Amino acid sequence: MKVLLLKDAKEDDCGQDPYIRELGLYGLEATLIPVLSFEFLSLPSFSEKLSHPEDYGGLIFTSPRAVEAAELCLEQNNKTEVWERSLKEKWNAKSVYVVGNATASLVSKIGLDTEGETCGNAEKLAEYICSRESSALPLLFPCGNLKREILPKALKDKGIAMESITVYQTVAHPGIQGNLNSYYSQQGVPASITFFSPSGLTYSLKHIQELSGDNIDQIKFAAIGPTTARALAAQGLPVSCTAESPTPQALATGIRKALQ
Repeated sequence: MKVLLLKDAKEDDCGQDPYIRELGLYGLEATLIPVLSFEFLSLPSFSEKLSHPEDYGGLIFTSPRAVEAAELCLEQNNKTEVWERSLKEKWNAKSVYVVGNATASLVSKIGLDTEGETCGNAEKLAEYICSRESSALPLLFPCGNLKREILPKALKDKGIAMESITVYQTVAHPGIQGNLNSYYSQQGVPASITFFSPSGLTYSLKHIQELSGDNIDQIKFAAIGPTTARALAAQGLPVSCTAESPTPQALATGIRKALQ
């Protein structure tokens, strides 16, 4: 029995995506089609702000995408020398805040000082920043699309100066239609499709409908968690399985029972 995972991205745990590998333990042939992609934005502007630390009180990074954008805007605008020559240490004398273990690793990688997050998430960082005095110069926050960011309003509500710059945006993976086309043409309608977020559902459901035609009723739809399940229900799809926890093991258990 073939199963399809529509997940944000293919992960790599010692050579394989752990969700696909786990299903494989049980004779379940799983395929992953990614539903999220990203694009970088405003890197020249970001390079200019980076080259003027005297105008800022510090930096906030909450995503590896933003640190990647930093690396990228330095290379592209000829500021690599200067970063290593007169920027890195200038910015390191200021305050550098990080959320995310992956973010923190990259922050270490470009020189800034580091010692990881010490914030588990945006809301806890916001509390930490607001419990202390702040600089009269704004904190620079290279970020994602403003609609998903909560830091800008959390800090401003407590009087903290900040300047946000969107340097990456999350988008529907532009291969979804083609990848689903190829899968169904080669493999046929899958026994099960698992969604990993409401977004993924939004970006892929119409194509799944068109490809599945009237066989959609035979597909066992699975959700990695209740929020995703609720999004499934909202589109009126029956939820055959909701993983008890969002892990490869709990998904495989679910899919296996649903397919018995």
